[PDB]
Formats: sequence, structure tokens, C-alpha cells
Amino acid sequence: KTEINKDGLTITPANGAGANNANTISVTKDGISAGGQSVKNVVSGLKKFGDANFDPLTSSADNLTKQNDDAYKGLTNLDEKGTDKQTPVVADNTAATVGDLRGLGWVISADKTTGGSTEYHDQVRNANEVKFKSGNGINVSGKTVNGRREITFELAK
Amino acid sequence: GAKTEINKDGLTITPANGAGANNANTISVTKDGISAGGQSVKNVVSGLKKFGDANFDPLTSSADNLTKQNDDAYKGLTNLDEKGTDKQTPVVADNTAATVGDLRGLGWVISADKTTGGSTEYHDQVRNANEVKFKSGNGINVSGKTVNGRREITFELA
Amino acid sequence: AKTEINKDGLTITPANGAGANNANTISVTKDGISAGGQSVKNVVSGLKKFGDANFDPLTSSADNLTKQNDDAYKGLTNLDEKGTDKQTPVVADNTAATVGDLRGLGWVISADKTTGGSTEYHDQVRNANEVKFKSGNGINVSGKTVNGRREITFELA
Repeated sequence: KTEINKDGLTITPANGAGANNANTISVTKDGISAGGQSVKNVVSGLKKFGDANFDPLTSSADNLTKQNDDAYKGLTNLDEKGTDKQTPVVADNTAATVGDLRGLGWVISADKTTGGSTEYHDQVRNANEVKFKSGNGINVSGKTVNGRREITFELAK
Repeated sequence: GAKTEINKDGLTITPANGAGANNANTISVTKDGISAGGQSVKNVVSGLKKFGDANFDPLTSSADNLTKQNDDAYKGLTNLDEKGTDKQTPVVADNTAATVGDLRGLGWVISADKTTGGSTEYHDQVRNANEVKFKSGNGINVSGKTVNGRREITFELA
Repeated sequence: AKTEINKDGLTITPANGAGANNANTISVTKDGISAGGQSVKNVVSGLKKFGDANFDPLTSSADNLTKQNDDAYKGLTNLDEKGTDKQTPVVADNTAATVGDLRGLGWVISADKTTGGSTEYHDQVRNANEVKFKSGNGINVSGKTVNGRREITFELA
């Protein structure tokens, strides 16, 4: 059941428009509805740090630094700049994708690698875990107080 | 006053108030893509599940995905790596629109081997707009400072 | 580029071709929407940032009001603005999220002391920000990823 009018196009599934037309797929003056389905084959235009077609000429120093740093490789670059060097390549009002979510994260680092001899760093993406460990002479504990996830550090023994 | 045009390139709906600027108010599905005319895309899902959800098939899962699926520490966090029947192809492809609900489940897990004032290990989730504070304790001074971009937390004897 | 609307809905086939599975086809049908490798632009989810002047204190939850009024949280995406009932979120789960929403995602990092200063510390850790755990006088701080866990260890030097 496909219907078109001055306000747009609407497709009502074999069974029904559902509560509040939630089961309706449409493109009308009121926007878009996917009817409980998905929007596939879509990209936001966002790139990952380290990706091939980065334009260093229009970049800020911070963005270029991250683009070239392996510690950031793979993280989504929410700040790529285009021509004028002021306007975001990708505008705020652009649908984000699951692939953009997969590259979301922050970098964690330390000047020393445990049992190592080099600096340390890794990415903390969705569902990654960071653990603060007690060590010789130091007790590290956690507790969520009034919403704050507090990690306390004290002398042991 | 609204009109719907169909031409070689696609379908464009111009609201009763004009195409706006750069067709910004326009709602369209054309060869160049889709415009929601400053509005939203509603009644949409990406197919992403939260860890701990039902209908998770343990036999197509990697050890890491399954562990998180069964660990209460991860419960409710969005699962971005669910695999399909072939055990390698993601159930949700990259080029799929993400939803606000997917965002609501984003987060990492913070833990410690001890609970402050307690006697068991600690863990909680850090989602959007959650705060993590590193506190000084007896004999140790914990301070922070943003330097050269880095949020640096320093630890020293008091 | 052939555009057409029939009983099934809207389908736009590029001059070039459909694709390995009609991946280049742009469509609006019973199965949902396909962007044919393009973007969805001029779109908003309706999410606001904390500290936005348009916020309503009267319908706010205790927690949300707290964050709306804590400058440490300013700019971060507000994923829990409540409507009248305060029992329902202004923005529903099944609403496409935007790149602008991603840009405001982040967590607050804080400490009760500012290194070399004399006040409390706080900043936001958004996507691609870096958090470093520093060794100080007497304490050695090291990192290592073990069995997937990003572990930071504290011990007396």
C-alpha cells in the first residue's frame, strides 16, 4: 500500500500503520520514518584517523598530529576540516553510522609499560575496560559516590 | 502549499514554507542522497543489541563477545561486535544509521581490585556524561592538569 | 540514473549499476531505506547539549538538572532530557543520531587537586582525547594491556 500526495510518500506495511504510524516508512514534509526498519548503505562522510585521503593542507595542527600518530589510528575523526579550513567537512546535522560508532574512543597512556621499558598507550573504545591496580605499597580502590566513579589512592600496610 | 516533485534525480518535498536555503528545508531522496529538511529520521533501529540482551546466539560468538554478553559489569552497554551465522560477518554493517538508543548504551568499564571502604573488587560503567574522579588518599597526592592536549593525572607521595 | 515509484515504493538506480547487492541503489520501500552509499543530511535527532539555554528546569530530573547546571559538563550531549511526564525522554531511542550528537559525547575526568596549582581539577574526555597517568615523586605509574584489560599499575618507586 503505497500512497503519494503533496506532502510526500508513505508506505503502509501489509499489516498496518501501527501505533502512531510507527510501522510506516515515509518521506514527507514532517521528515522521515523508517517504520521500525533500518537505513542501510549509508555513510556520514566521517573518516578514521590514519585514513588515506586526509588533506593535511586544510588541517589544524592537532588534527594533523592525531592523523599521523599510530596511537590514534582507527579512531573516528570528528574534526576533519575542508577547504576554508574553518568549516567541518561533515556537518553536525548528518546521520552518524554504526561504523562511525565503532571508531569512537579515547587514548589511555602512561610513561611506563608494566614490566616493560617503553612508554604505554592503547585506545579505550566502547566496551573496553580500564583497571586501576594496586601495587607494592599502594592500595587502589574504587567506589561510586553520588554518581561519581571515584578511584582512591592510599599507602598500604 | 507543500509540493512533491519527481524528476530524473529523485523525489523532493518542499514544505509550505519554501525550500529554505540550499534546499535545507527540503525533504528528499535523490541520487545525491537523503535530506530530512532539518527534521529527524524517526522509527529507526540499527539492529545493534545491548550486552545481556536475549536472542544472543552463543555459538556464533567470539570468546570476547560472549564473555561480555554474560558479565553483569557490561550489562546494557551497546554491543558493536555481534557476529552472524558465518561467525565473521558483523550482524550490523558499518554503513548503517546509528540511533539515539545505540548512543545511550555507549561506554567503557572502570574497575579496581578493591572497593573503597569495602572488601570486594570494584566495577562500574562510564557512559556519556558520567564522571570519574581520582582522589588523594592517606600519604598520596593525586592531581590533574591538561597539558599539550593530554588530561594528565599525576601521583606523588604527600 | 532512473527514478521510479510503483506499488513497492521509491527506487533510484544509478547510471553505473545496482551493485553487489543493489548497494548503489537508493530506495524507500517496505524493507526500509537504502541511501545507496550516500548520506542523510539536514537531519537532527533533537538532542541538546548540557547548558543549553532552551532547557526546562521544571520538567528536569534531579540528575539531569544537576548536570545542566554544572559547568564541568557544559557542551556534553544530553542523552536524558525529559518531557512533561519526566517519565519519558524527549528524544526516543529509535531516532537516528547525528555527527553533531557524537561531537558532544564524553565523560568528565576530575581530581581534587590541580597539578602545580591550588584548586580542584576537571576536564572532559571526548572522542580522541587522551588521558595520561603520570608517575610522580616516589610513585611509579605503568600501563599494560592484559587479556584485553587496559591496566594501570601503582607502586612505590
